[PDB]
Amino acid sequence: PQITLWKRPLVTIKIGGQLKEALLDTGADDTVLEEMNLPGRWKPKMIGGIGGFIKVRQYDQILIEICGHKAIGTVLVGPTPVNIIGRNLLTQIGCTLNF
Amino acid sequence: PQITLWKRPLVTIKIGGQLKEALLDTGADDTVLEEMNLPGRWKPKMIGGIGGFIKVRQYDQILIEICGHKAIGTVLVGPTPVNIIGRNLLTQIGCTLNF
Ligand SMILES: CC(C)CN(C[C@@H](O)[C@H](Cc1ccccc1)NC(=O)O[C@H]1CO[C@H]2OCC[C@H]21)S(=O)(=O)c1ccc2c(c1)CC[C@H]2O
Repeated sequence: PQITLWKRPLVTIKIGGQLKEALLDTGADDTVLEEMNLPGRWKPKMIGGIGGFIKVRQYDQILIEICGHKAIGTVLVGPTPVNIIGRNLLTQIGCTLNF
Repeated sequence: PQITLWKRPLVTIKIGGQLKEALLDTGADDTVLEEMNLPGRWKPKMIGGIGGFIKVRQYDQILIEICGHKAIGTVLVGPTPVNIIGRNLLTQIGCTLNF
């Protein structure tokens, strides 16, 4: 749906058979999730933000249902304060900014 | 305009008679800009993100023209890796997420 920004643009996501809330973040190039058991192989990685940097596990080809729209892509898992859906996954469900 | 997310949603802003490029970030509640000389009084403040926290100068009632749309609101100035337009100003120009 079309979402106003008077509140945080949070949506319900399905990933690894698990129900979570994530932030539709146009300022994030990648998707980062709080710690979870995501199945498959991974490769260490590091991502930076306003506060500095955090170490994450990079998992490629992960299925994620975002508000009912399906997408497959890289999902990073690490000590993020919040689950953020980045542009890597937003492009797959056809999200756009409109003003 | 309508903006797709295959590339970073960067836009041109005018603040303090000075031209800059900023990221339209629906994941940011407020606006933070890299170091610049903005006129007036300010108030120290702590803001947190991925990696931790940074100290910034808070400027209230600041005018910003974002891609031709004018808005007035609080602008934080500090060691951000990139200029971010947060939800405080995105709502002023009528931005929405659509999918
Ligand atoms: C985490 C999120 C909940 C909030 N952040 C917004 C998020 O969009 C940021 C933006 C950014 C930041 C730095 C560099 C480049 C982009 N991206 C992000 O960390 O993304 C990461 C994963 O992808 C990677 O690519 C980009 C970076 C990597 S914030 O900036 O920490 C923030 C927090 C509190 C406040 C504000 C801002 C305004 C004042 C207060 O309201």
